[PDB]
Amino acid sequence: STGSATTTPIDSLDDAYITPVQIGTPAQTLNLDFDTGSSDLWVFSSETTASEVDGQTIYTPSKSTTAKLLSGATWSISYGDGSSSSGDVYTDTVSVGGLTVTGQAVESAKKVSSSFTEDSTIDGLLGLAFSTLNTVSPTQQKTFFDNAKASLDSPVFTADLGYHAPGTYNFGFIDTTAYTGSITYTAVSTKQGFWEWTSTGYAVGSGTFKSTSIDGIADTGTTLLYLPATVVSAYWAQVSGAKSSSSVGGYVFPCSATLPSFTFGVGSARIVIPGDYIDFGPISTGSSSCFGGIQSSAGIGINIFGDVALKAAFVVFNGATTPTLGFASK
Ligand SMILES: Cc1ccccc1CC(N)=O
Ligand code: NA
Repeated sequence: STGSATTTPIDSLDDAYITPVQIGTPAQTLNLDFDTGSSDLWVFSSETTASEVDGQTIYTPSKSTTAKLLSGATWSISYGDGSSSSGDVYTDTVSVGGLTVTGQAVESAKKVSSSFTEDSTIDGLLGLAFSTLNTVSPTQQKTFFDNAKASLDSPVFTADLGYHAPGTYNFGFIDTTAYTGSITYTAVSTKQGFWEWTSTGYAVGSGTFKSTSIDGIADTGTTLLYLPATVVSAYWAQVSGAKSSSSVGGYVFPCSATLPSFTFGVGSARIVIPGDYIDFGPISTGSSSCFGGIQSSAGIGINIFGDVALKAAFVVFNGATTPTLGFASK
């Protein structure tokens, strides 16, 4: 089997991407944030505290003939940005892009933090990291990918995110029309439950490539590129008037600037992030200070190849017995 779904920016900055997901019978379509940095499929629901819902579409398990309470199971998650949700668990039929899983754990939110409530465009998350991170207790549950894997034509999914445009998530096949050149595969460590890999180095603009190992995660649910402070300083040093602002919470630059590209290594291959991808616009409405898309990881504990980086590539998440990542230009 295979599946193929379009993923769409939630706003003009590509702050996140939503993908329609069918849950239940008859189908209830919710727009979920596909997140390769977490492992819970959770949704706004008929159980979510009413004051914490503001425009989301909700899953109502009582309207699904295939929903079953997973008796005694609870979940609770906290994300890198300080956001959180928790609740109880149903099993139900879940379909993405024509690929169906029966008996998928659907984590129904009873509580969500303010950041979720304030985003009407995101009805929940679909985690695509390793199932060892799933938070369901007392019986840990599998991701949609892990449940689909044995049925897929190939045990893979691919992320092809757009710059200010829709893109695609495919399951079970590699669309050879979706990228240019060849795919370079690189080793993955699953020790922390992430798609963790080692970049071979970087370049700023037309500058020389610096060969250096940068260990980080491929995380579709993180907007920006978070790298070591040395790398980030070297990038922003090439932008007149850029500075790190403690008041704003990262590097800002004059909105009059033209940003250089950023290149990262994948083995002997190179992925180029155009400068425009690194512009996240005014820090507040009407400001002439703009927020940068490359930020320091120093206060995180891990480097994160988030959407800024991933949207510059066709990315293969190879879930074979020994997982690997693949990157191609596009
Ligand atoms: C949308 C999302 C994804 C991962 C973590 C947290 C969020 C909420 C946010 N807007 O900061
Ligand atoms: Na921000």
